Amino acid sequence: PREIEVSEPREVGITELVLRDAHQSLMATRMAMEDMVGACADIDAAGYWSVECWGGATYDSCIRFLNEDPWERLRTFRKLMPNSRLQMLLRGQNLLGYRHYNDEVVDRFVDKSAENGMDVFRVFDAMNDPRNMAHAMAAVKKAGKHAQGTICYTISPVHTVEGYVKLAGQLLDMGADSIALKDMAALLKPQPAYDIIKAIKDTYGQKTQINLHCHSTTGVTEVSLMKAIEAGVDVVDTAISSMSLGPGHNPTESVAEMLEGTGYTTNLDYDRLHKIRDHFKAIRPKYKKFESKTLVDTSIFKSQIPGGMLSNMESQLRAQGAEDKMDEVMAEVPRVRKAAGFPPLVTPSSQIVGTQAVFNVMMGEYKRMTGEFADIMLGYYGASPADRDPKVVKLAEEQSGKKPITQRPADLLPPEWEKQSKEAATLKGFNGTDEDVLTYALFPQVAPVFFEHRAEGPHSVALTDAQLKAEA
Amino acid sequence: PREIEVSEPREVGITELVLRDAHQSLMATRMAMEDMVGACADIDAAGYWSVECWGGATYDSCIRFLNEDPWERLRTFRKLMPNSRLQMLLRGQNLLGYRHYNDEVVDRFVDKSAENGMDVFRVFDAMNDPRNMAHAMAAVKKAGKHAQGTICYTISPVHTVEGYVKLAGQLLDMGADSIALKDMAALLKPQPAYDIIKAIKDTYGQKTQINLHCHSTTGVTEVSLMKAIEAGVDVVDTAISSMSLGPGHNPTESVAEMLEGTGYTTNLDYDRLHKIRDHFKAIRPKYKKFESKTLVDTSIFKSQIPGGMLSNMESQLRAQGAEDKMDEVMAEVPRVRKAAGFPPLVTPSSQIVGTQAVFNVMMGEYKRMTGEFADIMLGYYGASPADRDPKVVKLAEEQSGKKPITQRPADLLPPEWEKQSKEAATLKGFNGTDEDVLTYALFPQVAPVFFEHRAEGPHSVALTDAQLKAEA
Ligand SMILES: O=C([O-])CC(=O)C(=O)O
Ligand SMILES: O=C([O-])CC(=O)C(=O)O
Ligand SMILES: [Co+2]
Ligand SMILES: [Co+2]
Repeated sequence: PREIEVSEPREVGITELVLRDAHQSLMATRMAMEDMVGACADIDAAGYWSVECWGGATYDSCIRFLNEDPWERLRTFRKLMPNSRLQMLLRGQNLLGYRHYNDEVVDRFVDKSAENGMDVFRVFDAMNDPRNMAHAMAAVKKAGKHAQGTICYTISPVHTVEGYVKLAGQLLDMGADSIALKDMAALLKPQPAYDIIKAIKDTYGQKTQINLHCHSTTGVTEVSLMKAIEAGVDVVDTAISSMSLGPGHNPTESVAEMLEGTGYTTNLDYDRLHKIRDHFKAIRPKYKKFESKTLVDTSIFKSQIPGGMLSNMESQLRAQGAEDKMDEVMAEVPRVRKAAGFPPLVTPSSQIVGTQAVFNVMMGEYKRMTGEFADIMLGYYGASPADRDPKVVKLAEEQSGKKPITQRPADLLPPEWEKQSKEAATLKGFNGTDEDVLTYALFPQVAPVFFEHRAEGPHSVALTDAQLKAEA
Repeated sequence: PREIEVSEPREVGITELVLRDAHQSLMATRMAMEDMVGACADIDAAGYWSVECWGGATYDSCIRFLNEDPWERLRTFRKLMPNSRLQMLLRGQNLLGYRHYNDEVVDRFVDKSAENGMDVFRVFDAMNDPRNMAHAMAAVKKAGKHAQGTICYTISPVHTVEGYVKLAGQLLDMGADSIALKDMAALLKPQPAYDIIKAIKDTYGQKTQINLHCHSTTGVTEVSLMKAIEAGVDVVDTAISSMSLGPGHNPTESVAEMLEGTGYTTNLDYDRLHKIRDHFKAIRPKYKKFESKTLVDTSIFKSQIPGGMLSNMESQLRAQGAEDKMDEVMAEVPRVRKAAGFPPLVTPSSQIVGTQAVFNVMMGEYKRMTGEFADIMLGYYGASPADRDPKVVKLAEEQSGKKPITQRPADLLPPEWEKQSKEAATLKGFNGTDEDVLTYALFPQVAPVFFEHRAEGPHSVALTDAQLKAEA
């Protein structure tokens, strides 16, 4: 009489990702604001637990490609979806930028984000070092908003159910209002989803709120959602059907429909979901120039290498003739990752390990380390899940003259707001707001250009209706 | 302490659909034989329970568009995959044709199919009338092959778990070597999958072999596969990852990977699966002119109308100006189906009900019934799941002068082989084989043209490598 224990019948919450992660994963975050607003009213009345609509790569995209002010995008969504819990993805001490910042910047950014309407802050760190998440978290609590501590899921010799339960505890210990299990690479299998979700519930209590974010890259995560729901998961993330699958996510409608008769239910307005879906089915074709060309890829389960990392390393060897050695790089990546203490292979970690793998294949084993890689071995990105190869660490120290550190990298950073402020105020177009100063601090190289063109209004790099017909 | 009982740890069998249903669902059965053979050796060594590679719409496609002889395709697959159980889809008394045939034709077709290498015959009837399946089944047993009785899954007021358990019993009663639950529209939800699968096991025994065939049209069937496996399902059908999803099926690799740690396992050679996958990833782009443009559609759960039926009805109103009334037709379909005794909405049933719905919207309620629709109401397609509206039946009788029948439609059919033989032998190109006579009997209108051009060899209607680059 073999049996599985499942959570008591209950309503499961849904977080819609169409406005942020979905298009970031499917069309390089190129989705224009004018192609989104027409769906806000319906999304707002759909019945979602939260609506992910800011953060992640959208800040960069807004200013770099769309000549759009992120803060204006945030203000508009807040206005167009007044009844909803807006959600964002924030990479801890890196905020939405390229480097860790002094705490005062984190304070400023979070504060201005809450001030403009952000309700739920999913804070995460690419290395999974809770220290890098600690200040952002506190900042979110101070603004009286929902702080969601993030655990980046991954598979490696050092990652275990126990290790994740511990990390969860650390997150709760720093005031997490909830825990997000983030599986960007779709590495979370069904059984593991059930065990981890249950392990955390059994350990910290049923009251412990867990939100599961799984991409559908590998094709197995929708089954993992079911198992997570049986393990008692509180909220799962999805993407409206016309903007789903591939490197994207599981379909909202599908996740809602698959529960009928299980005892579990979602409570989303199906007719509203249908409008949201059609809205995007009409719009999506315009972005064909940015679609990925693969729907299902399970290779990562064996290679441990994500595609977005795979193609990139290829473009390096290809644009360097040694495109044949792609098999030697494939074998080198694991070794480099291990040397780095097995960090989750997500941006930036992924790029760093990828590029470094290429070097060891060509110029020889760590004969020359990038500055970024050296910074990882030396601790400037924080602590790794496992201890790093002391030998490779030493080399790094001998190739950069930098001294190893083991404490939160932000502890060494000096106040910078005043400096950033003065510098931003010298740029043509600057409007005086901290918002603008933050844009400059997060993107020194783009802020100037953006500030000068912003008055032109946001644009779109998607095909026009004209262009669509003119092709077909 | 809520709990679910799951089957004992065990190996689950997999049936690969890439060679038949996958391309029929994703690229209108246009897949050229030369684009397939290069994958046979690997598919043969993959470890699948069976390989669906013939039947369904491939016969028609081979002779109508590819100038290819189906029997030659069957002989080649048999040769290229000597170690595998080949499988086919056969629509009962209709064989792979357009009408029910006299038993002697069924005998001839099945016999020649086994003779040329077919091992597993999935026999099914669009109305789910076991009588229409009875003779084909027996014929398969006589050839000493595996007879798989099919239950076309659907949702309707008359379809219940009990109703399916009964149908299963009828299938076993006529010698079924196994039962196939076929969900062409991806209507099978997780709970129902578990209940039905278990209901049949609990009722006829664990020894009862059940094979589940779910399309991924609605996005919920991979979760249903898991539940079916927990309910004890023996074999599930999948499509190699590069030829999956959409109106197609769940990914083979994904289904294999999602089981890790559950106690269940598949035993497929992952490296072989990888070659099969790459083989088709390279080839698939050439068929872009035949792809569907939707990946996930849950609308059918509310409308009860499949897309392939939906678009067709639209092309009727569109090519007739009354494209506005598409909402009136949408409401009429349910009514017509009910009148017909709720048959599963799969070909031919779907087309018949669709077209008839259009008429009632225009010319008025059954003011004019098609001959096909009249035949359904009158019983010439067999028995319906539920009793048909006696009023609509009467009308049919008064608009066709045909008398209602309730017995197996084939009971009225006269011997025809001799007739078909003589007629086929008058065509230029005819080679004398029963195989050819069968081609003529199944496709009177095409056989002549095919026989005349066959010597040219099979062709492809897919883009060429040249054409691909010349576009991109
Ligand atoms: O999928 C995620 O949540 C991770 C993400 O977008 C990012 O790295 O910016
Ligand atoms: O999916 C199925 O098995 C049904 C099918 O192909 C057909 O109607 O020819
Ligand atoms: Co994501
Ligand atoms: Co099918």
